[PDB]
Amino acid sequence: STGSATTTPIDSLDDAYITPVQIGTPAQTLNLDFDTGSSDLWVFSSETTASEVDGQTIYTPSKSTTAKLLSGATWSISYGDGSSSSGDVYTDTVSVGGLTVTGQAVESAKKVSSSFTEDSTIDGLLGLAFSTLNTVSPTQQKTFFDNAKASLDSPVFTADLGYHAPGTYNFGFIDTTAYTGSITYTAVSTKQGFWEWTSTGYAVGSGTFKSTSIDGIADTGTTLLYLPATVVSAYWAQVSGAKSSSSVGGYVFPCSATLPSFTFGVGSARIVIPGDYIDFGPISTGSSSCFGGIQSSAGIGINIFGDVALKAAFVVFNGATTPTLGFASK
Repeated sequence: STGSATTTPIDSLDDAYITPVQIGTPAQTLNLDFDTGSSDLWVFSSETTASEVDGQTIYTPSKSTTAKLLSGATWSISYGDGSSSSGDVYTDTVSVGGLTVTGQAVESAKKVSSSFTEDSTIDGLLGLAFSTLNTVSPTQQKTFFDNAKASLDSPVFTADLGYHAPGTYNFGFIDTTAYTGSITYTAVSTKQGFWEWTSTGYAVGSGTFKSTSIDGIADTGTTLLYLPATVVSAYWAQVSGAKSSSSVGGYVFPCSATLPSFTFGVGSARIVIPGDYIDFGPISTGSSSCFGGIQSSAGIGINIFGDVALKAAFVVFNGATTPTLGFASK
């Protein structure tokens, strides 16, 4: 089997991407944030505290003839941005782009933090990291990809995120028309539960490539590119007027600037992020100070290849017995 679904930016900045997902019988379609940095599929639901729902579409398990309460199971998750959610668990039929999994754990939110309530475009998350990170207790549950893997033509999914445009998540096949050149594969460590890999270095603009190992995660659920402070300083030093602002929470730059590109290494290959991808617009409406798309990881504990980086490539999440990542230009 295979699946193929279009993923669409939630706003004009590509702050996140939503992908339609069919849950239950008859289908209830929710727009979920596919997140290769976490491992829970959770949804706004008929059980979510009413004051914490503001425009989202909700899953109502009582209207699904295939929903079954997973007795005793609870979940609770906190994300790197400080947001959180928690609730109980059903199993139900879940389909993505024509690919169907029966008995998928669907985590029903009883509580969500303010940032989820405030984002009416995201109806939940669909985690695609390794199932060892799933938060369901007392019986940990498998991700949608883990459950579908055995049925897929090939044990892979791909992320092809667009810049200011829709893109695609494919399951079970590699669309050879979706990228240019060849795909370069690189080793993955699953020891932290992430799609964790080591980039071979970077360049700023037309500058020379610096060979240096940068361990980080491929995370479709993080908007920006978070790298060591040395790398980020070298980037922003090439932008007149750019500075790190403690009051804003990162590097800002004059909105009048033209940003240089940023290149990262995948083995001997190179992925180029155009400068425009690094512009996240005014810090507040009408401001001439703009927020940068490359930020320091120094306060995180891990480097994060988020959407800013991933949308410059066609990315293969290879879930073979020994997982690997593949990157191609496009």
